[PDB]
Amino acid sequence: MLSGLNHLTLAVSQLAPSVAFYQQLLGMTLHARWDSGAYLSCGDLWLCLSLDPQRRVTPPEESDYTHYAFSISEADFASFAARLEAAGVAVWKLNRSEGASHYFLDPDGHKLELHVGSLAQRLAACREQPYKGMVFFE
Amino acid sequence: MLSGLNHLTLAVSQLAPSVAFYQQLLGMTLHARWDSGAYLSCGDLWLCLSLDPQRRVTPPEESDYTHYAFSISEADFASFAARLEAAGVAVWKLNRSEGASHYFLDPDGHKLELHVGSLAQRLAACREQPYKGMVFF
Ligand SMILES: O=C(N/N=C/c1cccs1)C1CC1
Ligand SMILES: O=C(N/N=C/c1cccs1)C1CC1
Ligand SMILES: [Mn+2]
Ligand SMILES: [Mn+2]
Repeated sequence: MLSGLNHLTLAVSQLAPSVAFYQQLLGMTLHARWDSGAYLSCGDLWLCLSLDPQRRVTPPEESDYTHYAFSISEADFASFAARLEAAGVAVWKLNRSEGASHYFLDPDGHKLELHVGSLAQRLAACREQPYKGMVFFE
Repeated sequence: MLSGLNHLTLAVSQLAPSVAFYQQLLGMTLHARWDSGAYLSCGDLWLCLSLDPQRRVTPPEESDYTHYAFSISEADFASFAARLEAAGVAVWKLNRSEGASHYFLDPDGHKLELHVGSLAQRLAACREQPYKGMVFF
């Protein structure tokens, strides 16, 4: 039986800018680095950066909607978004759903998000206003 | 301050086969589905499958090493991997370069993994068998 997300691995084209982004800009803890990657943590998340010459710096119009959202409190959201803005980090989408969300790109174009709110919160909102074709499972 | 992964969203080309994969084959919990997506959980993980006309069914030699690993116990690992194999699930990697792992593909070619062990355990294993040039902080 699967018990959760064990780790997220992102392929990166250049290790040093990716470490700078995740450790210094985003505040994740760097536990180890080697010639072709790094291990960080973000709360319970184990993140691996893997240096990969196949990684392309990918514009957001060229990738699909697959994306990775990090948790932040409502109280901290606006100042963290402003930090990303000051750093010139590109936005790939505006928020139109429930709960605060800031949609930003990593140095290789990985699609990231800051989001406030849980799955339970989303399901409660959806129960009140279901999406087209929505059905729930108890 | 960031505190972990809020959710993983995977773009999918065909919603129903993807839901079936994650719910029926991988055993994740399906909470809701709608015309353009589904919400599942795997322990505390919130997984969203999002129907996306832009998603390509992608062979593993065409995509980079980005991948998503799910936790499984030592006792369950081998029989779960063998069941995925017997069900015809495609693979993408054989060499266990990061401990006890099984590397497999979802219907759209998303790179998945079964892994036994935490980050702390991986760091301890690496102190004995480090990756080339490894430094620990
Ligand atoms: O809300 C979350 N997970 N929820 C998991 C669930 C498992 C079973 C029901 S809800 C993540 C913090 C964002
Ligand atoms: O699962 C079912 N219904 N669930 C309804 C729910 C409404 C709101 C949350 S669950 C039916 C037996 C097939
Ligand atoms: Mn999202
Ligand atoms: Mn892995």
